[PDB]
Amino acid sequence: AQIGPVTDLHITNANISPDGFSRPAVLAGGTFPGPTIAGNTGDNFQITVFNDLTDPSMLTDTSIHWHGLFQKGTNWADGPAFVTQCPIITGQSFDYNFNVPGQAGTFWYHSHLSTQYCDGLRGPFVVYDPNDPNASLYDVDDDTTIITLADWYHTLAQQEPIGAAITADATLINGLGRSFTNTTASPLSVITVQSGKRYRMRLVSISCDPNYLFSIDGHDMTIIEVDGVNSQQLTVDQIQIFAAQRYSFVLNANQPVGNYWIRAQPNSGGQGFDGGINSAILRYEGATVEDPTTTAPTTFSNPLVETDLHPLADLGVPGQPFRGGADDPLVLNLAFANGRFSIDGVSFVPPTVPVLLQILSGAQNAQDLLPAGSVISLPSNSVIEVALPAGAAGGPHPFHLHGHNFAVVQSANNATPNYVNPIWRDTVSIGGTGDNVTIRFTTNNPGPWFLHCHIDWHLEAGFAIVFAEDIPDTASANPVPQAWSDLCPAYDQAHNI
Ligand SMILES: *[C@@H]1O[C@H](CO)[C@@H](O[C@@H]2O[C@H](CO)[C@@H](O)[C@H](O)[C@H]2NC(C)=O)[C@H](O)[C@H]1NC(C)=O
Ligand SMILES: *[C@@H]1O[C@H](CO)[C@@H](O[C@@H]2O[C@H](CO)[C@@H](O)[C@H](O)[C@H]2NC(C)=O)[C@H](O)[C@H]1NC(C)=O
Ligand SMILES: [Cu+2]
Ligand SMILES: [Cu+2]
Ligand SMILES: [Cu+2]
Ligand SMILES: [Cu+2]
Repeated sequence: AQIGPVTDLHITNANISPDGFSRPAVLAGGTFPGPTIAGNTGDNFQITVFNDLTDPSMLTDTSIHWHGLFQKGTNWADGPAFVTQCPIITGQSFDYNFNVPGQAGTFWYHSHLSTQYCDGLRGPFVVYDPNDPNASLYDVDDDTTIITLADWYHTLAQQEPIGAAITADATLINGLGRSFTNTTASPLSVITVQSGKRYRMRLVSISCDPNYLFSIDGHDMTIIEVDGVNSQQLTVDQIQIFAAQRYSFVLNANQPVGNYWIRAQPNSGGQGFDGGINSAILRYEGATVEDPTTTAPTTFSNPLVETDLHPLADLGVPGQPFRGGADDPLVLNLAFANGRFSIDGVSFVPPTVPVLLQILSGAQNAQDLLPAGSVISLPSNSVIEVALPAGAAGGPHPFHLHGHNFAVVQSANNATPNYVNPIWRDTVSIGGTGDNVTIRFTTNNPGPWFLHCHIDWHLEAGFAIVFAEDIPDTASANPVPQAWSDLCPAYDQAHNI
């Protein structure tokens, strides 16, 4: 069952074996992935998170972010550790009490402390629309139509050795899949459909790192939502999905009753499908209980290309139709060297005092805010443009902005900008060497909003900045509850800070 919009959520340690290999984990709701948190557009969510963690090898503190939810007036509930809060300590709980006006779509939640989400604290978050403009395109949309794609590691996140390459050991689809090495025939996930019906499949990348080439043998996929934003229908036969992105697609159960492979090929780790790695099963009701015998094509006919997506609504693009045609046009220098990432020459290292608390205590320019050089002010009620030219090692980097979605004025692998009708989304691949992926948004949400690469290993290695949006109005806009004010004193006492 789905939980929410008002629910407790306990964070625990447990052993799991999603690929047949047992290791300890950090879990929400006792499962990997965590349970789906759900409600309707405009609802009040009150997620009371109970930190019951005891194993220090995966950190006993925690903090949870609600990815893609704008948190307008509730910046204190956003979750990134040392940006909007101090972590919750073990044996304590905290009510993330917020509303979701004006949003409906497919989201997710995850730890936002260190690399802890990799250790298991990740799950879907769905905001349904009772009046969805896409409702007539499908028959079924429920917990059985959510498809999560996850990387899974045998080595614990905190225990990944400094200086060795990090790759995953299994792809997990709906929490199950097989290991790339020492492969055993552990159970695969089954997604069940009925011949003749149409399904809103909600595809969620909960990845810590790889992008996936997602397909379903014999089928095609009609995209209707991108990172929470309704799209015009776009039919594809493969989706390259980067860390933290979401798509809804209509699956028409229009093939013969049978079994079909579901494929999710990561860009690192095991290549191919030998032994059933990188695989799940689409099973029609009435099919034999057996593995598919289908194959992929050598070449996909209609892969997703980001510039083909367009909003369902008339969203346009703010600003003027040329580079730099914004009130605050920025170009970030994104670099990597010697194990650390940097933005405009500064590698992100989380501060002792969360950025929001520094602002509430009266620090009112961004040059005043710690970490020095990592916090950039944005003016209120202004069009912002951010060019994110690629080239830094470890790409392609999926950049994500908290508090906002954005127009993707320029996409990967295509030098032509689109000032007319590009898709809006919240996580975008910045592409390859020489690219100039560029985003635009308007500043109508006071507070400090993290901008970072969503490859968690890269965030940990410093690939982030904070946009302190409308510093002057942050305090008035974001009244804080006592429990939030209590977090940093409790954390600092527990840690002798
Ligand atoms: C990406 O686009 C930005 C603009 O959105 C380019 O920024 C210009 O950079 C040159 C130096 O390279 C400056 O003289 C300009 O002031 C910048 N802004 C403009 C023209 O609006 C940037 O060069 C582009 N980067 C790449 C790699 O293509
Ligand atoms: C590269 O990106 C551009 C801009 O998004 C794409 O150009 C659009 O193409 C559509 C479809 O033919 C036209 O309706 C638009 O008028 C174009 N807009 C602009 C600003 O040129 C282009 O299709 C993309 N290239 C590829 C190969 O997909
Ligand atoms: Cu996220
Ligand atoms: Cu986010
Ligand atoms: Cu990255
Ligand atoms: Cu983040």
